[PDB]
Amino acid sequence: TKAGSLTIVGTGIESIGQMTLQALSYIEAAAKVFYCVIDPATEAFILTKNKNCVDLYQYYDNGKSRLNTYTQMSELMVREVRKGLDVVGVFYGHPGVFVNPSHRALAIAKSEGYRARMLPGVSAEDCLFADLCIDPSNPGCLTYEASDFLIRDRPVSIHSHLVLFQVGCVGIADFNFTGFDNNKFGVLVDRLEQEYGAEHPVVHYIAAMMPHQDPVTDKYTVAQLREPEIAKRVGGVSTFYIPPKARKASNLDIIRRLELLPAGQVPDKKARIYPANQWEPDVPEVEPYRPSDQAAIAQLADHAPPEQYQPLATSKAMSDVMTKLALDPKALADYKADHRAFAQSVPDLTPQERAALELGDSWAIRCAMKNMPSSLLNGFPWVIVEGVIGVIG
Amino acid sequence: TKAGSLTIVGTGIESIGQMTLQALSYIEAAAKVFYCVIDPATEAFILTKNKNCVDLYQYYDNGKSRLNTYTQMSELMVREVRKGLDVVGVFYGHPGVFVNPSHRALAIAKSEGYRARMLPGVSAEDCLFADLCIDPSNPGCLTYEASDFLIRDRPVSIHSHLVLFQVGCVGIADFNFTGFDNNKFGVLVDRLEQEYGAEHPVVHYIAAMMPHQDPVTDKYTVAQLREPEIAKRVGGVSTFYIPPKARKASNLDIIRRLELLPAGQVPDKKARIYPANQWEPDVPEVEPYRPSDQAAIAQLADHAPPEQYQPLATSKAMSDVMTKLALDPKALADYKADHRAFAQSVPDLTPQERAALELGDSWAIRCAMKNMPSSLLDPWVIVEGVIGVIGS
Ligand SMILES: Nc1ncnc2c1ncn2[C@@H]1O[C@H](CSCC[C@H](N)C(=O)O)[C@@H](O)[C@H]1O
Ligand SMILES: Nc1ncnc2c1ncn2[C@@H]1O[C@H](CSCC[C@H](N)C(=O)O)[C@@H](O)[C@H]1O
Repeated sequence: TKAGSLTIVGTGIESIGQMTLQALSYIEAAAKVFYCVIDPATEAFILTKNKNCVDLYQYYDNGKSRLNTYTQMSELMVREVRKGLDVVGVFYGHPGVFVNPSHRALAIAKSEGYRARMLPGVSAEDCLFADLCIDPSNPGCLTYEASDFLIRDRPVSIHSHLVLFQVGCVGIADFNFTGFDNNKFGVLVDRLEQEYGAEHPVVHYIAAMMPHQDPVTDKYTVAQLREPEIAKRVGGVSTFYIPPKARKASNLDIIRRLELLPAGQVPDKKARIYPANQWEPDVPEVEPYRPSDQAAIAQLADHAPPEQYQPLATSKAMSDVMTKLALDPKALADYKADHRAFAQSVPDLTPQERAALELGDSWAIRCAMKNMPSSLLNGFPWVIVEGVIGVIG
Repeated sequence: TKAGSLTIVGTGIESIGQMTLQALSYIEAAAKVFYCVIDPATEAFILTKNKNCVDLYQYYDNGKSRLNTYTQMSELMVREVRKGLDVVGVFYGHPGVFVNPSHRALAIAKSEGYRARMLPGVSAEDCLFADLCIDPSNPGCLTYEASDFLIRDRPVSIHSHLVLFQVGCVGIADFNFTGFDNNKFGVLVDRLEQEYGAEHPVVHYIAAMMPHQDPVTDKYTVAQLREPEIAKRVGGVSTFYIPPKARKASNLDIIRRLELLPAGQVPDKKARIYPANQWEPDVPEVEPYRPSDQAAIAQLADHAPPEQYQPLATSKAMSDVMTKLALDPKALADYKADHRAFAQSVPDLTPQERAALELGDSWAIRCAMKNMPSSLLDPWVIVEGVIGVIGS
């Protein structure tokens, strides 16, 4: 009902390319854009997309409490919302991951009755999984802010992934344009030594911020983080990844209750699905082509789509409108305001395509765009299986 | 050196719009595209961008081990890599987050000496943070596969976020086109009851997969997950978010070693930065405009950029080439092959812009594109988070 909206979007980490299509489309549609980005190529890119941009980075200052900066950044965005403008806030990475002012501005906007939405983006942790070739699923992931990790004595699991953000500003509440003397870094290393031992690997991770750069994926021992030459390499964009030290055994009660029953058949806790985490100390070599793998590959020769497989069967007109709804926020708002009026003005839709848009139901749109076989009559693509379940079945 | 490459990219969760610009650019540049997506609008979008696409979803079947499907998906991609083609694999969300065949195909390609890269994408957990309006930083985040959670008895922290994926197929190794009777769901609820109590909230989260849909953000008690009508709502795209039950106290030793020293000034462990996590039980209302907030806002009237602030000062030619390097993988490969030849063929660059590209160094490119004031010269600095005890 109320005039004025706040949409907060991300740029991702790597310059320009890690922005989502929808983030770009909201930046272009905005009446005003407020941005806080790392790299000048992303900044320049944003300014080519909207004529009314404000750099939020100017509200940092030497010795200025970051909390005061964040209150100011939030208020600049919400002031424009209250004047009835469609406002877009733009932050580095995912705009909600280790970001104070986005959450603050969205909560204020929401509480005063304005439309308020955060669109997800690619985080430094998303980059970490991709560059270190690890899956948070295998074997679970603990993610902490490094100072919070220490002050609140957050628990570590030696059996799961550990990721630490803001390791380059331990205990630091303020800002400095030339970066920080991270003098309390030794307090973090002491905790890592207690939890994992002095010989356990820590990966210094820096995602490439420009398209031509390589990531930093430097493995050090906990002990090596005490060498002054190495400690000095940790900066404001540094993240730590600590791999598991050991593998956790199966709970026989759960094995029974999940009927993975022939107990002898459950893989040894040391048995891995290819590939193994290469960062783990004493990483055993895992066979990519076991007899089960070779037999599955042998079946490819005679493979045909199962009877229940639903081939795409759509039209340019339907693909075009579904693309427009994703990439044109004004078209989306019009559609959400009046499904029927919008659907009836789309040129070249089949009667089924028109009907499907009029309803808006997932099922109607899926039947309109996929041939549903008689054999078949939500989505079900699971692309991971836990090893003990997989190897048994 | 070797002909043939594997790039694995994501589509994000919400149809089309949550694909990154670089994922799209690799899908367009590929010799062959293998995709596994949820929604037909994303599938149709991909097929308009490349003429040589294969749907990997056809390798699932009723009663067929998902592990066998994943071996087949991986091998289809690596076979094309081995024949010297630039292959792009496309998976929904982040292609490395709860995805077996991406990691497998990349490891095989890498081990046989081919170029192999995963590009990050927007995960269901990225969507969860955005839609539930929570920050994994406040107060830390534990992320598990629901079956792994149970079988390996993974630890919970009652003080931090808990996220559980694949809650709709507990203990299930196979596939069914019509979905599953999630009959072992009650085993997960038993564990959540032990760890948090029967009254503690669990958020049933489903990200909107189409641009017009609303997310499902339904809060239930652990006990309510036992009602058959509610348990039945949990499906293949369901994720659980379990909020913290309590707030963790500060370690006085670390307070001393980090010189947050005037101990009386450290906020009560109950004190929160606005806003509070709305999903927490007994969430105390937090004042958005404290006297400190009002004083910071009062300072906006007389605000000027600090002297050390670096205004953007670039050219169309330089912004164009930096955009081309991000959005044109063939232009990027050419640049990476020969900085100098590439830099010297870019039209309309200033001598500084040309020199900066020739070197490739971050600093050279930053000076070329930003006015660095004398005050600054006498590292990338962008910290958008501060925890409560430090900040106050
Ligand atoms: N290029 C990079 N490589 C690795 N970690 C990075 C990074 N840039 C930022 N980070 C991490 O993020 C912290 C800043 S908090 C801002 C995070 C951003 N919203 C995101 O989605 O990731 C840094 O201290 C570091 O831990
Ligand atoms: N629309 C959606 N909303 C919430 N969770 C979802 C989802 N789609 C998938 N998921 C989660 O992802 C699991 C499949 S595993 C694949 C995850 C995907 N690679 C990603 O990046 O998120 C599901 O069981 C569920 O836990």
